[PDB]
Amino acid sequence: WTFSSEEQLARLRADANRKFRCKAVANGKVLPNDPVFLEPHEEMTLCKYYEKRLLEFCSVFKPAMPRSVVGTACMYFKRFYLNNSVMEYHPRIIMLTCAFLACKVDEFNVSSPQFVGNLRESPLGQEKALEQILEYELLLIQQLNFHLIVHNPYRPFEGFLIDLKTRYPILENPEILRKTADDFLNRIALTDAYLLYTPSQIALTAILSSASRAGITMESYLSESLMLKENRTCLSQLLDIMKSMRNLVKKYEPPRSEEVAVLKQKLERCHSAELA
Amino acid sequence: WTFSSEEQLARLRADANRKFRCKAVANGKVLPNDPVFLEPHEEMTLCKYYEKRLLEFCSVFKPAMPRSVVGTACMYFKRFYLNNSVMEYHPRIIMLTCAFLACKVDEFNVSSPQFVGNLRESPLGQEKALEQILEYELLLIQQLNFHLIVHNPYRPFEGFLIDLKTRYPILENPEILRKTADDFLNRIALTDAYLLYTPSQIALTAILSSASRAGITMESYLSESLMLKENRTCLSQLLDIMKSMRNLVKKYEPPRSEEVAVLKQKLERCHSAELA
Repeated sequence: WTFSSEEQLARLRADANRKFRCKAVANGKVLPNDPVFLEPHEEMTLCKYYEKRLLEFCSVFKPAMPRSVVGTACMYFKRFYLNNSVMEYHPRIIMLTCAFLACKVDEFNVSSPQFVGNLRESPLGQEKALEQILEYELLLIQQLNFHLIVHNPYRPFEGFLIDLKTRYPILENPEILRKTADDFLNRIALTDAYLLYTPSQIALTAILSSASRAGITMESYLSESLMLKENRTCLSQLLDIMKSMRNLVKKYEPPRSEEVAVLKQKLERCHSAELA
Repeated sequence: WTFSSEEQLARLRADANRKFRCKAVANGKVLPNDPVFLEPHEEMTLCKYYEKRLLEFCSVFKPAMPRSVVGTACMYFKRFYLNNSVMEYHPRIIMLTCAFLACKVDEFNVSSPQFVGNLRESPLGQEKALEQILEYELLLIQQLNFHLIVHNPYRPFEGFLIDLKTRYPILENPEILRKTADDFLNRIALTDAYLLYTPSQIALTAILSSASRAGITMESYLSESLMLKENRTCLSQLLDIMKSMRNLVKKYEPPRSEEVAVLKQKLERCHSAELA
C-alpha cells in the first residue's frame, strides 16, 4: 500500500537489515559486521531479481493466472521485505509463498498440488516446495499485518481504456494502446510505485504515457476524466505524479547478471553460518 | 473467547447450519431440506467427536506437545464451527489444520513434515494430509478473524497450585491435586466453558472442585486469593460460575458410539451430493 516517500521505504528496509545483523552478532555467531552479511543495497538487488523471477513463474503458470493474482503476489513480496531481511527468510520461498497466498486470497481456483506442479522439478522437489510454503504461510500473513486486501491498476486501467475509446472513437483501436500500456505497467510494477501511488493514478500513467509514446495526445482528456481522472484533485499533483512515476521507471536498474550469482552465493553463506 | 451465553453459541451454529442449507438448495442441488443435511444437533456430535479425536492426536504427538498448543488448537476448532457447517468444511481436516496453526502461532518448534508424521498412514497419505492443511490454513485464519491469540487455563492453574501449597503447606503434596484437577480440566475443555468463561476462573474451578472431590476444603482460600482469586470481584459471581461450569461438565454427553458412524456416513453424503 501507498507510503509517504521512497526514503521512508529505504529506512524500513534498513531497519530490517540492521535488526538482523545485531541479532546476528547476538550469539557471537558472527564477527560484529563480518563479510557474511548483505548490505540493504545487496538485499534489494536479490529482491528485484526474485520478483522478476516471480513474474516469469506467474506467466507460464497453468491454469492461466489472472493479472490481479500476479499483482497481488508482487505486493505481498514487496511489503514483506520492507520489514524482513533476506538473510532471515529466503526469497525463493517467500516469493512462492506470496504467489500461493495470492491465489488463495483472490479465490483463483488452483490447488496447491496444481500450484506446485508448475515448478520445474521432480515430484518430491515439488512436494518439498509445498511443505516450505506451509511453513511460511502464517508468517507471510503475519508480516502483512493480516491485511491481505490489495488493489491493482488492472481495474482502473480498463476503466480509462473504456473512457478513451469512447470519447475518441478514432482510438476505438486502442487495443494497440493496451499492449504498450501493458508493457509500461509491468515496468512500473518492478518499481516502488506500487507502495507509493494509487493503482488508479498508476493505470492512468500507463495509458497516457503509452499513447504519448505512440505520438498521440488528447489535449483535453484530463480536462475531462474517468472517476476524477481517478487521481489527485489538483491537476498539478496528477501531473507531477505521472512525471515522478515515469521517473521511477527511468532510474530503475535491473538485477545485475553477475552480482546476483555472487549475492545468491553470499545469501547461502548466511543460510549456513547457522543463523548468521 | 468468552461469549455472553450458551444460547448465543447455539444460535451462531444454527445460523451456520441454516446458511449452508439455503445456499445448498441454491442450485437445485438438493431437495429443499432433504434427508442429506445434518441438524445443528448432528453437527455438534461430530464436532465433539472430532475434538475428542484431536486430543488423542495431540497426546501421542512426537515431539511432546505443550498443554497450551493442544488447548489453542481446541479453541480454533470450536470457534471455527461457531460460524461454519461441518457439511462445508470437514472436521478431520479442520482439526488437523487447527493443530498445525496452533503449533505455529505458539512457536512450538515442529515442522510440517514432523507434524504430519504422527498420522497413521503411508508416506503419501501423510503428504496428502499436508497438502490439505495448506489448502485450509488461510481459511481457518480468516474464520478466526485474524485473532489467533488464545489464553489458556494452564498458566492460571499453576498459579493457584503455587498459591495453595504456599498458604497450606500440608498441601505441599498438591501434586495429587494436579492430576485430579487435570482430569477435571480435560473434561471441562470438552464443554463450551472455553468460549464462556475466563481461563482463570476456569483453572480455579479445576483446583477447587478437585481438592473438594478429594475431601479437602480451604474454608478461607477465597477470603484470600491469587490475583483477585483470578476471577469475579463479587465472590458470589465467582461461586455460581464455578457452579455453572461444574454443571456444564455434568450435563456433557459424549459423542455416541453409533450415531457418530451414521453421522460420519451422512457427512460424506454431502461431500458427494456435490456441494449439497
